[PDB]
Amino acid sequence: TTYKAPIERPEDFLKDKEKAKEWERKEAERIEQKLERSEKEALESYKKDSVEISKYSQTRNYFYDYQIEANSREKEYKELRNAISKNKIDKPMYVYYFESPEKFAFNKVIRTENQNEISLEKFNEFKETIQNKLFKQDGFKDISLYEPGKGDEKPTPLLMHLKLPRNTGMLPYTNTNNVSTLIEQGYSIKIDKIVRIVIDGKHYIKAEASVVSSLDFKDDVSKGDSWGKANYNDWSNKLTPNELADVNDYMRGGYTAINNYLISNGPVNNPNPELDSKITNIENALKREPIPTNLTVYRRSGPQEFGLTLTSPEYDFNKLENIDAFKSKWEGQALSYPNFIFTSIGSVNMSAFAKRKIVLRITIPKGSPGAYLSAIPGYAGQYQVLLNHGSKFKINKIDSYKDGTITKLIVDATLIP
Repeated sequence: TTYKAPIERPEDFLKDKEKAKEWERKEAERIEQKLERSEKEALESYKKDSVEISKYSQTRNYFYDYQIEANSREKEYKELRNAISKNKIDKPMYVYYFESPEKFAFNKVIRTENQNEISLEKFNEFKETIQNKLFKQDGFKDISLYEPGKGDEKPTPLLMHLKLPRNTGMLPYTNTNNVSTLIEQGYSIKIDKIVRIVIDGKHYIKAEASVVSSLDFKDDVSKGDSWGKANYNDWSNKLTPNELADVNDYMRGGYTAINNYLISNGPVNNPNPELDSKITNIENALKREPIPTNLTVYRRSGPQEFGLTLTSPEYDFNKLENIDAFKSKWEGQALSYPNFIFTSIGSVNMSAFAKRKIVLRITIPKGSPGAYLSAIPGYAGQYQVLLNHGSKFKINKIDSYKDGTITKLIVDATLIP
């Protein structure tokens, strides 16, 4: 019933370092026979410039499609992505790695380098920060296959114990006097439980984490449009002639009137029965074929969405002070939208929003109201998913990147049911 792996291994090697490194070394040799010349060369370049290449793979998808094509770092990325994608795992693998608590927007110190005990106050504070949240992990990363011990490098007070699902690309490889295992990440994680462990006389927080399956097309708008059409090609017929007419009017210009009406508290301090009817029909059309799976969508936000303007001194993210302030005000907070939200299945930059500094990366839970509007023919909108009005987004983490000379932000948010 079950596939017989070429080299047998448990799901979790636990603290057994010998079984783990032995398996890792045999699989590194076995996988070497499957690789192309270009893929081995990519692995050699990775051994020399691991930091720049991993950094590139984290934010490469936020650029224009032609910029991604022209980027000299793209070929190395593609080869190293394919090298990993060749070895998709046959069954789950629990992996270990140290993380900075800052990756989960925890700004306090759990314990210092010299310290040995973690207070229950700091542990409960950390638990409150990571509970009921999904965090996006992205880019090339080396991980360990066993729980770190006394003779191992343990750079932080935080040990991640992550379960990688079946079919995750996982590449053990022989380095320069060591064996390592490389992954591409590119998933949402949830920290199910945090425990206080002790390794060589010091306390560490061990966070039991799992991958929460999600569809993330990133720069692959072709694969994303194929999904949207396979799921929403028949959507317009599921609607009443009036719901379809109000979706088309909204989609093709009526959004300006309706959105301003909702944003200016119109339904309360100036009701428009004609506009209220349109809103009700569009809301009901989004409840007809709910989002069928967890889906990551991207929105290039205007500064107005975060109470800013193009001339606000706080909208200058090239100043580390302004990045710190935006994160202080928003990380861990809820973002509420009175209007319907236009989002894309693709992360790429577009000429209509070229200068927009805040990229809102929304994970949409399965069953949420929403629809792939781009399945309706004759629509100018590129790879769009519309979300319901009055939606709330929990911001989990905010990151930054250089778009040429302009620093921009990536707000990793979850749609709240």
